[PDB]
Amino acid sequence: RVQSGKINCGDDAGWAKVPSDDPGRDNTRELAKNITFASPYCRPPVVLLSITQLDVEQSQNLRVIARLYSVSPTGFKASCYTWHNTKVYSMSISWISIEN
Amino acid sequence: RVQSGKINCGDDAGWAKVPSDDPGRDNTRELAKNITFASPYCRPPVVLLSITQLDVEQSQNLRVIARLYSVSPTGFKASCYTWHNTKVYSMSISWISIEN
Amino acid sequence: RVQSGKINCGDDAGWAKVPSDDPGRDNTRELAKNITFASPYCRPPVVLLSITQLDVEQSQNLRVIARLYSVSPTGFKASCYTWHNTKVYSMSISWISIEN
Amino acid sequence: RVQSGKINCGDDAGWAKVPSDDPGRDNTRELAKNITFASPYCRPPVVLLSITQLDVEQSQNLRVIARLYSVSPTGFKASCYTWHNTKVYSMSISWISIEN
Amino acid sequence: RVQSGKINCGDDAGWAKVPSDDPGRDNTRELAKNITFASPYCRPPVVLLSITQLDVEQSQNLRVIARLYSVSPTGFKASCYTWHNTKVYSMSISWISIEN
Amino acid sequence: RVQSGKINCGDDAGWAKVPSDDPGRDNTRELAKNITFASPYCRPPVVLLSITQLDVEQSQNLRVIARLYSVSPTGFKASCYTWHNTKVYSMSISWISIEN
Ligand SMILES: *[C@@H]1O[C@H](CO)[C@@H](O)[C@H](O)[C@H]1NC(C)=O
Ligand SMILES: *[C@@H]1O[C@H](CO)[C@@H](O)[C@H](O)[C@H]1NC(C)=O
Ligand SMILES: *[C@@H]1O[C@H](CO)[C@@H](O)[C@H](O)[C@H]1NC(C)=O
Ligand SMILES: *[C@@H]1O[C@H](CO)[C@@H](O)[C@H](O)[C@H]1NC(C)=O
Ligand SMILES: *[C@@H]1O[C@H](CO)[C@@H](O)[C@H](O)[C@H]1NC(C)=O
Ligand SMILES: *[C@@H]1O[C@H](CO)[C@@H](O)[C@H](O)[C@H]1NC(C)=O
Repeated sequence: RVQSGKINCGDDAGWAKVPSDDPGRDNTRELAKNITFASPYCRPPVVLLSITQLDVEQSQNLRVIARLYSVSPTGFKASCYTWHNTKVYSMSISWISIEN
Repeated sequence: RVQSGKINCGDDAGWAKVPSDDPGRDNTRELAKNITFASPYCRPPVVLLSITQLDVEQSQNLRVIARLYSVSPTGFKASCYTWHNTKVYSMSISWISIEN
Repeated sequence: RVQSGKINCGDDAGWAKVPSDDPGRDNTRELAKNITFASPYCRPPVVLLSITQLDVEQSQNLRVIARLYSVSPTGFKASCYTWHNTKVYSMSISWISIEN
Repeated sequence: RVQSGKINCGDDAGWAKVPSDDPGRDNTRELAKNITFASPYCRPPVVLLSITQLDVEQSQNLRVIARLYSVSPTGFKASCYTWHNTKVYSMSISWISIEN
Repeated sequence: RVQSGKINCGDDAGWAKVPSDDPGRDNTRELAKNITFASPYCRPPVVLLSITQLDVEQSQNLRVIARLYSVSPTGFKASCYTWHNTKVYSMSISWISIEN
Repeated sequence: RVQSGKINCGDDAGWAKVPSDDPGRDNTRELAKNITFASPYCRPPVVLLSITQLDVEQSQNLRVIARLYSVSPTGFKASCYTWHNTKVYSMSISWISIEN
């Protein structure tokens, strides 16, 4: 079974401030999302994330991650993640899931 | 059946101006492509797009999309998509296709 | 069989200078990596690369590739690839592999 | 996609006399059936036949075939086949179908 | 996931008498077995039964079934089934299971 | 990958006498065959045997096996197997093979 989707994170004004887990990064923000598979798997599927949209301010550095936290049989937690003085106007992450 | 490929869009001087479908975007351009599968599927495969190359002018904002329009059993329409005063010297999109 | 992973290339000070294979590019650098599949395939799997992290200096152009050189049944060679006066502080490439 | 089923041919009084295609066999009879897959394939599936029931007269020889004539993407023609003075009171053929 | 196996029912002296569920059959006996998959499925697999061994008394009729009662994700109930004055010295049933 | 086939053993006059491996059986004969897959597997496929043809003398007992000896990635050894005073005029074994 193979399922796909898209996560439009949008502007980072709507993102939440989260506490840094990398000592070299501060002001870490993130639009986290809990995606739920249409047809649940039984064993957690292999998931790939892909950044398919980007709108980032040119005066400051491009700092972006498409972070994949975890994958259960039922869904997964992933996020658009930026930090420092980066400004993200728009970030979308397409994803895919395959059983095994 | 799993098939893969790469779409080298190149410079955006060669891209076509297309009419905006987002009210907040103007001067929308796009290198659209109609990809045809080597071995045709019968049911449309799940397709994932991935931006694997980028060459973008630093003086203006990074505005890029890897837009996936549609997927038939026989192929798919996707594009490199930029807008406003963004300059893209180079954009390649790797893709993958899986039956179900 | 489906396998996944992540290649953290990091800062490009640690990358090697490699000779250009594109006449229009100079000062080409690259963090090449030889990934080996946990469970070896017998026929080379289809592999997709995806840039899931980016930290790039804003004063100079964003020049990055997620280059996929080759794929054997046993593994694959891929790299984070930049050139000219681009500065990459961070680049991670998530990948996926599927038999056929 | 994998589909299964069962073909209860029953008594051979209800079977049709068909013309022999083997010179050494006469009085060839056969309960032919045209099975149609619930979910049609696109490429013809590999089909296996299996005799899972038998009720045959002991005074004469056991002559039975589970003959698989053809396989389209949409279904298949198979039959319970006996000949000479064999008497079949009952013959069921379970089958399986797999894409490829 | 595909799993296989074999059910040696042996002599029908060791089989249990079970009550007939077909009005035209009496003295119905059966060696029922509850098979459990090594690697459990999550959705019940499609199962095919196949009689791969037979030792039957020639003075009386060949009456045998390879009956497939049910299939759960975890296993299945099947049996060697005979009736009337048939004598089975030996009956083995090979089986196969496939997810979907 | 799924492959199928048929093994027509024919008359048991052409079968070889082989030494018994069951103490209760004598005069054991067998038409052994070494089948080779058209498209070789890499891991040995799961193989199911099925008797789809039978022509057996009624005056003596039906003693038949569809014996599956071994399965390599490249093929398999199986046989039509009878013993004692059983006479087999005809025995065909259909088979199927699936990767995993
Ligand atoms: C989904 O995400 C939210 C937000 O972080 C979290 O609180 C919740 O526990 C997640 N769901 C699961 C399955 O844990
Ligand atoms: C492929 O793309 C072109 C350009 O947009 C379009 O005109 C054509 O209709 C497309 N093909 C299909 C299958 O519609
Ligand atoms: C893996 O990468 C290294 C570095 O480029 C290379 O020398 C080596 O030959 C590669 N391994 C294989 C399988 O060729
Ligand atoms: C199905 O079987 C019948 C009976 O032999 C035959 O006439 C018919 O043509 C078959 N259908 C197809 C698909 O040809
Ligand atoms: C397995 O078979 C036995 C014997 O008929 C039966 O009692 C038991 O309930 C079966 N197990 C399941 C899963 O029901
Ligand atoms: C195939 O069968 C023959 C006859 O028994 C045997 O001699 C031969 O060794 C077999 N081939 C393999 C792969 O061992």
